[PDB]
Amino acid sequence: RGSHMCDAFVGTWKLVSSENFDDYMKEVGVGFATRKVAGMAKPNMIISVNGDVITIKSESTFKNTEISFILGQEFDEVTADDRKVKSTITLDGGVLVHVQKWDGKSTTIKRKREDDKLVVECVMKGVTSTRVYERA
Ligand SMILES: Cc1n[nH]c(C)c1-c1c(-c2cccc(OC(C)C)c2)n(CCC(=O)O)c2ccc(C3CC3)cc12
Repeated sequence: RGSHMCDAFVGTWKLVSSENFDDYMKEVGVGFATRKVAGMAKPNMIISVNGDVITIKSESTFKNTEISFILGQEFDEVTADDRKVKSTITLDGGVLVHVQKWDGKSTTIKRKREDDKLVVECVMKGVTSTRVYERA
């Protein structure tokens, strides 16, 4: 019950830049209207740890959601775009790797600290979106 290295992710984060998000979304299969409304949002992301359980929440004009999970242990997740997926989050040397699977597809969201930023890379097949957060 002392420090985690994940206690580098802990806190409150605000989105400060987005690249290629619409394309990432299209590749995922997100509908037009949802893409438009989601891409406008400037969420905060709140990350906390309590023993082995990591919680990530979004505070967003698009959708307020939360996930709680244990590294390496699969869980059910209903995404903001209303996909029902099976997810697993692991820590691969400093990077939090979030894999979502549904209908024989998958997408990977990687989150890592760089300088004072938390960089989120969303990947679907060959399309990558980079979403950059700073401390709130
Ligand atoms: C849950 C939510 N509310 N408002 C936004 C924006 C989102 C959203 C998040 C997000 C942002 C902050 C925290 C967060 O936490 C959850 C893991 C609880 C998710 N991600 C993850 C990648 C990112 O940080 O933008 C998304 C990836 C794709 C999509 C589009 C609909 C398909 C939306 C999001």
